[PDB]
Amino acid sequence: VSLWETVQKWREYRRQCQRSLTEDPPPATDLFCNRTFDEYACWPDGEPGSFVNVSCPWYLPWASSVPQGHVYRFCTAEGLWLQKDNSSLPWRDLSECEESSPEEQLLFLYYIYTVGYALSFSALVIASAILLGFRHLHCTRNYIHLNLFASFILRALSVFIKDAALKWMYSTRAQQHEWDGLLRYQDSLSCRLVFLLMQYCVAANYYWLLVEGVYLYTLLAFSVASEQWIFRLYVSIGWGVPLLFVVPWGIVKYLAEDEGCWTRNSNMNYWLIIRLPILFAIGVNFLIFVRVICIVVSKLKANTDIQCRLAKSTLTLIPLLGTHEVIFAFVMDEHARGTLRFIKLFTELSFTSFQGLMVAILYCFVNNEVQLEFRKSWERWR
Ligand SMILES: CCn1cncc1Cn1c(CN2CCC(c3cccc(OCc4ccc(F)cc4F)n3)CC2)nc2ccc(C(=O)O)cc21
Repeated sequence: VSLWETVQKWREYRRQCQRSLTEDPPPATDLFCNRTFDEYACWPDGEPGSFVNVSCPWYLPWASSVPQGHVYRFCTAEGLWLQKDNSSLPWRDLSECEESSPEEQLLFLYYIYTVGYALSFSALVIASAILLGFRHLHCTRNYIHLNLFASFILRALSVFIKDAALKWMYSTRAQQHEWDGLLRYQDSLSCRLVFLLMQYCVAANYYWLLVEGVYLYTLLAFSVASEQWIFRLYVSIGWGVPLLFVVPWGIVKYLAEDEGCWTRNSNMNYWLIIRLPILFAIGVNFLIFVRVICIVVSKLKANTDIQCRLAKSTLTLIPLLGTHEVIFAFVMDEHARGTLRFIKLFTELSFTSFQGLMVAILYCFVNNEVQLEFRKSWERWR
């Protein structure tokens, strides 16, 4: 319950009052004013000499708390409606149907996670720059990791492009009804493609964690890897599978639902075609995590010194897979959208923004080999 539903209800109110002012009863003679709409009340015909203590529109966030809204207008029998004393603009009133920290939460945490994505995009690109050819010791595990990084890269890129092109950060307190372009931006020109893009990227970012888990498995249990054929399969299912079930989602929406950036509702629950396989991939990665922790804790049974050392391993493994995401998927989900959806999803996206940093710093900056690169190349420079 916030300004978002207010914009929506206002759009429906305009939708209705427009057809009303269209097909309202016509009068006989000109001694009665015209019918207009001033972004604040669909002003129909009225007799001069008097105001009309009509209810100020119901779309107001406080209207639900006031049946006694009353906005007036004095159609001058000698002409138009009223203008203020000595002014030239048309006169109105709000005397009675006017109105902590309601939603500042939203903007604060928006900044809180954009800082995090910024850090992650800074770190992962350097991690990748290391592993391109400069280390020049790049096995197939290195190749899979180097290609995993691109997932986080594109995810952060998409989030940034989305927040930018929406330009929503600074209109959050648009008190005055200048909502024309806002709805005019929710037309099928951009919101469509940009949102589909952010969806495809955030899906590929889970499938790549999945294929990474699969490769960690088929190297450890199946014991075989025929040729480069296995990698030709893996990178193929990397950026190919997520594209398989989002373009159908487009086939659904573009011809199925008219104006309105769909924002996950058509009052028929159409939002499964994308999110179901995401939960699928999360489940797969989670099971793989369990099996790998079992394998490791077995192989460690050699030689009270177990757990204390097991932690330094399982903490390294969490960001590698997506084992963090399962908790959010277990707490944030809800069968309905709304402001609660945005708030919860953004808290998720805040605590999630950081695990771009963690992977980069744990799998290219702290192992023995990465440090050994510098430890040996300083010994050639100076
Ligand atoms: C990009 C799709 N999208 C496009 N239009 C909305 C969304 C919803 N949406 C957004 C962007 N949202 C923008 C409104 C913001 C907001 C909150 C409450 C009041 C308010 O008032 C100010 C407000 C009023 C009008 C306006 F034109 C913008 C305005 F900002 N603005 C909140 C963020 N990011 C998303 C990520 C994931 C999902 C998903 O469904 O998975 C949905 C997401």
